[PDB]
Amino acid sequence: APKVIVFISGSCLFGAISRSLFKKLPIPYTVVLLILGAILGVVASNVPLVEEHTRDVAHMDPHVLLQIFLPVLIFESAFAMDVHTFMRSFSQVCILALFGLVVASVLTAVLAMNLFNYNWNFSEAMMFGAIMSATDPVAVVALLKDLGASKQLGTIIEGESLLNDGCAIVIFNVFMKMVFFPQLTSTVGQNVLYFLQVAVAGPLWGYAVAKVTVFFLSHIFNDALVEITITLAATYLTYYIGDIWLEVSGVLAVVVLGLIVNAEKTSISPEVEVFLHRFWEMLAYLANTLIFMMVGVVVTQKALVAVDKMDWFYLIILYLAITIIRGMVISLFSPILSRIGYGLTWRNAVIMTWGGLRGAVGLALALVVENLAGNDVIGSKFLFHTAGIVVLTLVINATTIQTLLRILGMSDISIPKRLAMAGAVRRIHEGQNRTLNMLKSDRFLADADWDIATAACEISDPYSADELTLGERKSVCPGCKAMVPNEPSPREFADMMEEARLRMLKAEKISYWKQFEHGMLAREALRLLVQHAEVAADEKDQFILVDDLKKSWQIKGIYPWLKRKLEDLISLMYKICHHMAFEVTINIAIVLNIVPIIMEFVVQDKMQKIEDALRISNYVFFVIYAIEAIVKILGLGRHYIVSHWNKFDAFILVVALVDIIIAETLKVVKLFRLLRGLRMLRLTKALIPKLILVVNGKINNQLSLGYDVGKGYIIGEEEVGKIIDRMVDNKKILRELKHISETGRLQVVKELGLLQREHPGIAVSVKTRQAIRTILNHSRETIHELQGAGLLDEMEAHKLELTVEIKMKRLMNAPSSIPPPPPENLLKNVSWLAGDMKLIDFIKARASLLHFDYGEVIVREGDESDGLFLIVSGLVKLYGKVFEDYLTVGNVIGEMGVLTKKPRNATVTCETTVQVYFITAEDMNIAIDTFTLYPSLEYRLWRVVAIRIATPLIMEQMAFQGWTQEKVKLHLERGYLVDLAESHFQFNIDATLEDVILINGTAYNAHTREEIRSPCLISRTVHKLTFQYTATEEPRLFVVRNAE
Repeated sequence: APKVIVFISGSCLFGAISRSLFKKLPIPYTVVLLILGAILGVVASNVPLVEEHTRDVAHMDPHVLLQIFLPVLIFESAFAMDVHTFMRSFSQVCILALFGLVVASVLTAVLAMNLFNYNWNFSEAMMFGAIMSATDPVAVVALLKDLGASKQLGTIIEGESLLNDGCAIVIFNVFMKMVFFPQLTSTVGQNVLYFLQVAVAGPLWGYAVAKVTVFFLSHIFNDALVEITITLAATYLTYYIGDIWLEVSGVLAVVVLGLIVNAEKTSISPEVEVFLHRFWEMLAYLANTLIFMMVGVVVTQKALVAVDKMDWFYLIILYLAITIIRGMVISLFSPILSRIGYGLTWRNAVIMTWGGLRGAVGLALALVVENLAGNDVIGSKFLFHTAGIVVLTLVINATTIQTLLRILGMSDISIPKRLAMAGAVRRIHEGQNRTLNMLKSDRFLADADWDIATAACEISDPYSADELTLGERKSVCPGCKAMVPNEPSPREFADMMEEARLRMLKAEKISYWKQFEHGMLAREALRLLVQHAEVAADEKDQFILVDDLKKSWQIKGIYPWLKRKLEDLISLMYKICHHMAFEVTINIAIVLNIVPIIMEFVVQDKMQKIEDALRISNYVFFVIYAIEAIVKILGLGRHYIVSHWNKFDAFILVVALVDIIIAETLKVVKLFRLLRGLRMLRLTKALIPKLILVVNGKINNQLSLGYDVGKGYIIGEEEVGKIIDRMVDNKKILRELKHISETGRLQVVKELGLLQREHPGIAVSVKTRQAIRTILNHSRETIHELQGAGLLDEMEAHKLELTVEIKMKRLMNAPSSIPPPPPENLLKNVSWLAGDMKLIDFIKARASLLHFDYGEVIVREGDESDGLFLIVSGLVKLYGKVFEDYLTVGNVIGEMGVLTKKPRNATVTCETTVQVYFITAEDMNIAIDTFTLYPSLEYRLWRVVAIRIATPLIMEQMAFQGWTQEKVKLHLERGYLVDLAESHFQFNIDATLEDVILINGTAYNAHTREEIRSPCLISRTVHKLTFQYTATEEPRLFVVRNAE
């Protein structure tokens, strides 16, 4: 019967009791876990049964203790990190953690040698410094995440803690191998090779197994437990193989593996992602509880038998000197840390000095020192000093860091956050009052006690020179709360401009959050957009600019250069070799000759009759490479004569002929050069396009982030320009804000068009991914609203949700560069050319491809409409009278001009080399007259231009109801044009009509009270409409029926 199960269950129960009882106290639960472990240890020192239990558990081997507890803690520290904010400040975190750990371990070693009465040498003192310098702050990270601002400081602290733990265990292992278990001597070259092996092949092995784990997780669908077990087994196998088999630092491998797995969380399903987060947090909690209980037991059983008053004095002096040393390290690295993009202030420096909480890592290292030392007192001193430092740092640093965050002014709630929380609390209270008044007039819920219900449903406000600032901010508000007419003053004009800028920035932040909440923006795109908005909100008169937003879609770097260099590197015997199976066959021959190459290498290293005379000359060089691949498939002319890859293939075959004449002579260095050169050239020829695919994936990720940021800014500017009239009262400030917003919109649109033109195929791939993701999200919304209406039960809706989740996961594993379609495929995929194939054939026969270079004008402002222009290449600029817009590939120019037979509105000029499909107006009229079915060309063209001309009216009228542009377009897509010729050219507005827009022509309404001539949405006061049939008008209206 295992007593370890009893001890683990008792430690879990004690940790649960410690977490439950100490919710309100500022003392952490780990300190009272240590106290309970000490009580259990002295009980075990008295009672023999508890002695048996704690003897078979707490007297554990060091190696199994490390191999069990270190991977869980290290992987959870790496996996709980916010990896985007960590990698944005990776250089500062890395230099601070590495150099501060090195110099703090050196200073702690010097302090221990000069202070402690034990005659420790430099290596044991460096082991002591490596144990002491490892910090594990979790309460500081939780407090920094909870207390509003300084969100980047918590990420700095957590990343520095992760790298500090990893490199501290690395240097601890180095000095433990110097002191305790071996005593072997070596030369300087072997020491350099060992340091290089550890500090390089730790992260390299972690990166390799992390890429293998990401590739395995990317191809698992509808299987959560396989993903969870693959993550846990990958972590444990990485640490075990690295630490034992490869003799490398396994801790850095788990650090790199956790950082990469947290980086690539898109390969994991979201339910599996949140389960992995909760599961690894639970595992780290259990590991911390077990470590602290075992440490308390062994401290009060063995480490407390050798301690004097001088030991407690040295513990107090060690705590003070550790705090002073960490503060001096941060103070000496403050200018170097200040010259990064995120420079530390003095308050953040004091917080990071006082945030040095030693945790379970140093306790585990002291435990393995105590078990490794044996009967010597050095491990007892190590364990006692580490336990005292952990207790003192936890209690004093946690309580005084709560007090210090209160004192230093880093815990105050900001005024917009306070206002938003107060408004949310007021809205929740009003909703609860309306719900209570609804429930008080109910049938069943009328005898219920309402005092208890009002006491229970009482969610309140969490937040309960500053007064002068709040009074001034409330003073710059000439709103509806005070009705005094006046005239603008210049200082009042500056205050109104500042207030309008603040309202514009706040509404842009609201629009970005609305885009994120509807599954349109990405997480990192939303974070970057709100970061730019909150940066612009802190300056004097700076709006959210274009120059600081261009850095998101800066595709330039080493990756386009690598893409260009690799695509320049690679660009009836011909009929036989074109079958794309001969290359696969010879690559199979290469990969099956790779293993006897390794066999020949290891056999020549060792020297079975020499593995049967070296596999009889390696199967006579694989029958001289399958008779030189059947003499290069009997030879092929200039195709073999011009390729340099075929030239070193010829070099490989004549080197094989040199091997043949060597066998005729029957050298080892010649054979080694033969096999190495053959395998490296023939592997490089095959591994070039995989590097092309990797480079395409990296450019695809950067382009996806940049396109998401640009599209989010464009949609946010459109929403904030459609809600700008309510918030801004003065005309001049409104016009200035609209002017700067439209210039920013034009610049971002032109930049995104040129970004699409730079890399065509990758832009096509990311647009395809965004379109498929939007279609699947709307399908998921349809499934959810079908399930919520009761028309579909839970199991069938869950089957459909599993189907669309499998489709989304396979969309995540998309090709990174879809090749661009031909212009015939773009002419096929027009919105009004989607259905009818005969109309596709007629338009394709009647089209004409035209080439326009830079600077040429496609169409004028004043000339009559001569036809359409479907853009299949390049970017154009539409300048009209001031209407400015940039159109890209896929847009059609002149649809309403060729429908209404009107002169054009804008001049179309080229920004790049532009290819367009010019369908003539006569050809469009012939195609309109020929195709007159129930979906007709007139109906489809007028539906497309009706959607295009009716979305800004609906977005303007329903801006205050919280409708986005996507919801407005999806609501408008359910509509239909009314054939007015059937119903005597008069239409009646019924109650089923949700929104009715008149698209073209003039119309008369109600009892001929007035005339609605302009294209605009018809108001609710109109009951009936009458239409006239006149010359060159053709009145058309677009109605949308309600949901039936």
